[PDB]
Formats: sequence, structure tokens, C-alpha cells
Amino acid sequence: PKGTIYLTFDDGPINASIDVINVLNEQGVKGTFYFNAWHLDGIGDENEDRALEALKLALDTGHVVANHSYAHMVHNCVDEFGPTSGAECNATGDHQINAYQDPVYDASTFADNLVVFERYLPNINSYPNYFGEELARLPYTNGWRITKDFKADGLCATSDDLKPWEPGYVCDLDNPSNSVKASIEVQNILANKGYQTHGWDVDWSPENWGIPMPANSLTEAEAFLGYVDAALNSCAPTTINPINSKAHGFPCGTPLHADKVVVLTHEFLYEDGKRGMGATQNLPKLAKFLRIAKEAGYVFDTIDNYTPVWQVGNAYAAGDYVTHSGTVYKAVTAHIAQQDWAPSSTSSLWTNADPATNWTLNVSYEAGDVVTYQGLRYLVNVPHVSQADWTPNTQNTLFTALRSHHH
Ligand SMILES: CC(=O)N[C@H]1[C@H](O[C@H]2[C@H](O)[C@@H](N)[C@H](O)O[C@@H]2CO)O[C@H](CO)[C@@H](O)[C@@H]1O
Ligand code: NA
Ligand SMILES: [Zn+2]
Repeated sequence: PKGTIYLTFDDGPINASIDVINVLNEQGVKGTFYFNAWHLDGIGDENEDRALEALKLALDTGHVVANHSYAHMVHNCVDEFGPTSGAECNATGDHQINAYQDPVYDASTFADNLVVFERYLPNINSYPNYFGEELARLPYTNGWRITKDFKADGLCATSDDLKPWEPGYVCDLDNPSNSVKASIEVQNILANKGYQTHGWDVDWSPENWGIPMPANSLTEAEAFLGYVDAALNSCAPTTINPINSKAHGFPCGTPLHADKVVVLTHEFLYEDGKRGMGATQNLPKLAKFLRIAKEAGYVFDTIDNYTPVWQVGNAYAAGDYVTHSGTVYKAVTAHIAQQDWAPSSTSSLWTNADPATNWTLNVSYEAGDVVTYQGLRYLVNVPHVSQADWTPNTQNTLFTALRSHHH
């Protein structure tokens, strides 16, 4: 194969998710679904009476369910969040304005999302393809938290004033909006809870979200495969338009991203309704795209395999990344994996390479890294691999507390 496509769908579960899933299942393709549980509660202002049926269908036919927050940060679009807020915000179109405010509360709505999933589907954690606690994507934001050395933030994704498609909109990369700054902190909070977050390379979408009837203006399947081709190994998260879709700081050429294209789309574009004739026009586009992409040599996979799962018998070069029991590790030395030598907090073959910033065991720390431990921040003074006896509060040579006189 020439590469791997990760088809990802945002903002379900809604009635239209069932039609999208039915298209995928007809060709055996598995997608990753970034869900918002407010649709299960019936307050997300979509056709969503079949939301629970859509959630069950995704899980029952092998698609990966991931965490997109409870209500897509719409509490930040209105004065008081309630059952009608999704409709109120749809009437203004103001979703991107002040979309992130208090990052601790905003991050907490990812945790709320899981509480609601597990209420509506009590056996959801018996599904191996339920990744709600481990994989996330931030509303509006092409931001990434993959490894300790693979992060990116959408520095123009959300605004304090104008929508990014309005003519007077200005983004200053050196002084981002307060909403952007808050979304960066949200990324960091999730990473410390063990999430990875994934953005996207290409977006099957209207040119910009100010276009009326945005389901009517979707790229044809053949032209869209051309966009996927152009994104392969070209650092598309940094070059994508419009400016609010860019992932600034994305590490071009990073090995984990080689030969991969993450595709974003939204199931609500595949419905005949308020956004246009999306079912009539775009479900055939999606079906055709699956066929022509496979014919061109792409394979489809889900985001849980984007960072490959550690496997007995695999061959790892020094520096290769895996996940093991949901934690990211980096190989210390080239080796062939054996069943009794899995990655761990004490393994000599691996170090923990989670994108988290709390102090953690068995991390390869570099001078200048900042860790949090027992509620205090410390600078790493000298590179080392952390271990249980070298906690920051006990090692003045390795760490300097940001409140110490040694700083
Ligand atoms: C116009 C429209 O359909 N808006 C919906 C909104 O879409 C947002 C996407 O989720 C983001 N990925 C993108 O960056 O910005 C668009 C536009 O705001 O999503 C919300 C939540 O599902 C929905 O309520 C809006 O109708
Ligand atoms: Na994790
Ligand atoms: Zn979304």
C-alpha cells in the first residue's frame, strides 16, 4: 500500500451517522467517530432520535468511538447552558467565538461526555473499540497531543471577536486569542489524563463554514482523493486552508506521521435537510471515495492504530513508538519484542513518551522540560530517565522548582 487513510467523523451520534456507517460497512471500512453525548440527551439540535441506535451500531460493527466533549463547547456560546443552547447557538452561528474560556471547566466536559455514554450504554466498556477514555479531538481545533515530542496547536482555530471566515478576521501567531490560549490548556489537561488528541490532514467540508447550505458544496470523490494524495508526506496540517484549520508547530517529517493521512468530515453533511441535499449528493461521494482510494493503493485504519499497538514478535528500531495498555512508549534499543518484556514504568527497553506534562516514571527528560508534581512546577536541569527515587522534590540536581531561589 502507498499509505494509510484514517477516516474520522466528528459531531455524532446523530441519525445521519447510521447512513454513513451503513456506507462504510458495505465495504468493510472502519472509521473513527469523535462523538458528543449531548445528542443522546436530545439537546444538540440535530435529527438525533436515533442517536443511541447510531452509537450501538458504530460499536457493534467495529468502528472506534472517541471523545469529542459532551456538548462541543456550546456552553461557551451562550449565557447559560441548557437544553435549548444548541438551537440558540445555531441561530447565531457563533460557535467559534469565545469557544474556550475556563479551560479546567472546558476540559471537564470531556469527562462528562464519558459519564453520559456509560449511562446510555452501560456495557460500553466491554467493547474493545471503545476508546472514549484514551482518544480525543478538541472542538474547532486542529491540535495534536501524540508523544512527548509530537504536539501541535491550532493557533487561529477559535476567536475572541470575529468568525475566521469573516473579512475583518485577523490572527496573530505571536499573540493568539484568549480562546486559543484556553484550548491549548485544555489539550494539556487531557494529555495529563492519558489522552492522545489527533487533528487532521484534510477536511471533506465546505471551503469555509460561513457558506450557506454547506452540504451542497462538497468536493467530488475523485477530486478529494487528489487532496489525500497531495497530503501524503507533505505536512498538510501546517499547509491546510483556511487559517483556522492549521495545526501550528506540527513537526513536519515526524516518523509517526509518515505515509498517513487523517481525513476529517462530519456526518451531518450526509443528510438531506437544513444544510442541503447531503444524503442525496454526498453518501454516493463517500461510497465512491472508499472504492477509488483502495484501488489507488490506500488502506483504511482507525486512530487507535495510528500509534501502533505493541505486539509480541514485532521488530522495533531504537526510537520507534508504540502504545501499550494505552500508554505511549519509545524504544530505547533495537530489539524483537518478547511476551515477558512488555513496556512498563521499569522496562529497560522502553521509555514512557506520553504527551503529558505531569512528572512520570521512566520518561527520558531533557533539560528545559517542565514537570508538575504534587501541585508544584519544576524545570529539568539535566537530561535523565526518571525513576521512583528521583522525584522532583528530592533531587535538586535534576530539577529546580519554579519557586526555588535556585531558579
Ligand atoms: C454551520 C454548522 O453546521 N455548524 C455546526 C458546527 O460545525 C463546526 C465544526 O464542528 C468544526 N469542526 C468546524 O471547525 O467549525 C464548524 C462551524 O462552527 O458544529 C456544531 C457542533 O456539532 C453544530 O452545532 C453547528 O451547527
Ligand atoms: Na493514553
Ligand atoms: Zn466537532
